[PDB]
Amino acid sequence: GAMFVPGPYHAPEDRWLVDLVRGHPLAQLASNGAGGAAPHITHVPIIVDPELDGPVDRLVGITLWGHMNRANPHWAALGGAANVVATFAGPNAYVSPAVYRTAPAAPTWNFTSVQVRGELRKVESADDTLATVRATVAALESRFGAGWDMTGSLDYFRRILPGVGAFRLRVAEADGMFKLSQEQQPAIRRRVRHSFGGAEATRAVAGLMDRLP
Amino acid sequence: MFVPGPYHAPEDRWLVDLVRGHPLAQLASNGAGGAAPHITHVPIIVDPELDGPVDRLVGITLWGHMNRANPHWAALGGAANVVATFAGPNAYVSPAVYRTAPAAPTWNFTSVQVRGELRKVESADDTLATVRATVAALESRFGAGWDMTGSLDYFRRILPGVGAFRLRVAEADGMFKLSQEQQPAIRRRVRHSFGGAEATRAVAGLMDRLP
Ligand code: HEM
Ligand code: HEM
Ligand SMILES: N[C@@H](CCCNO)C(=O)O
Repeated sequence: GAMFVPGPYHAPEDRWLVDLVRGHPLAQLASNGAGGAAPHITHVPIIVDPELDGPVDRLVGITLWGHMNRANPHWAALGGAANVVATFAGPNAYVSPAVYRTAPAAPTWNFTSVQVRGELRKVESADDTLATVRATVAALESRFGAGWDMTGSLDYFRRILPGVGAFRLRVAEADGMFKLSQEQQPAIRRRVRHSFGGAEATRAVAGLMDRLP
Repeated sequence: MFVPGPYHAPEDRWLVDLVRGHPLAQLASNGAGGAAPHITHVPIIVDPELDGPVDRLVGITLWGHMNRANPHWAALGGAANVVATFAGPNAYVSPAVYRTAPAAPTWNFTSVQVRGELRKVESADDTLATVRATVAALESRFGAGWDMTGSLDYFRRILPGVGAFRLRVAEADGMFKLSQEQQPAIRRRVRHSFGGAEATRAVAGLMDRLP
């Protein structure tokens, strides 16, 4: 694959990858830099095709929707059909060997990531640009927000729309890192799960550890 | 890295503070033949031999490692121009918090992007120096007083799989997107709403520290 994920760190099910994309829509969008420059990286909001009905169990084959600032050089750098990766970063925590209570050991960092790759297609119609930002509000306000109603701002969205660079990303490949102590003996994995259960900052990691088979 | 004027850190030390607080970077390099970039989550620290306040990232060497069997290691080759992105506290901003109209939602977030040449460490001594300073820095900040002494032999036994590296920072940019574009009373309402739950207090924390 285009992402290195050791055997024990594969998600139980394809659905875990879709879940992380929905949970952490603020992706890092990467494309090659010009003439041996470092990749361009932009934090961009990205959602699953809102027109999708049926349960979404796999990212491969679906289109993702996103936007960025047109004034961002990254926008002009993407040219035409640019091959890109968007990386989505889920729950994560430092793992002290103190938690293991074993010797010898080394520390690690438990973390979740999804990398999707395919060709970014820019949206140049204002109708499709407006669809992108309205679809994003509907998906993010419901999951992360405080019941705000976009209705009073629909004209405003249109009155500020030129700055938006909207895009579509057909997922050619999807890889998921779920690094959640699978490499450890079960009694040690229990100790990490129970440690992470004891603080809010680490509880989401404990929640994924608890759903592993 | 594109950073709008209002989202610049007040001081260079904020970029250093974010790197220190958020060491699991996304290391990116160019994909061969117009392919998408390679991306690896790697632990990166400030040069542990820097004694005295580290105020600026430009001019300084970052230490990291990854898996040698990771194909990203082979694709780096020697003298690759890389970006390492550190991601700090972040929270979705509901315009319900603004109590104004009209409005659009955003996402407050912190990133540091560093760029320069990645040099691969080959030296056994420099490779073991890298994972021990990584234990020293991260266990201090994130750990529970764990003593690596009893495990140094074990470090040495697994060391051959370590691909350790040095990143000379040529460029460092920091996004501190923290509602600075909003009027003062709105920034105040946002900071207040983030104050009252753990998921968001770290963002309220940085919004406090803005002048
Ligand atoms: C619903 C959640 C939303 C989030 C999380 C969000 C996030 C972002 C981010 C991170 C950028 C900067 C990308 C870059 O650096 O290149 C951006 C740019 C932009 N967004 Fe959105 N966005 C949202 C909704 C909207 C809506 C509803 C509008 C309405 C038109 C909008 C208009 C813009 C504009 C004009 C820009 C260009 C830069 C600027 O003028 O601020 N956004 N958005
Ligand atoms: C203290 C915190 C540490 C963290 C957060 C950490 C993190 C990581 C990560 C994320 C990778 C995978 C990179 C990739 O996917 O290519 C990795 C690989 C590796 N690290 Fe570390 N590391 C730490 C300390 C150490 C220590 C002390 C050793 C001792 C020798 C070590 C040995 C390795 C080895 C051998 C690999 C190759 C991957 C493997 O064998 O699974 N690490 N490390
Ligand atoms: N994967 C290692 C952990 C050491 C730090 N990172 O590799 C191991 O279990 O040997």
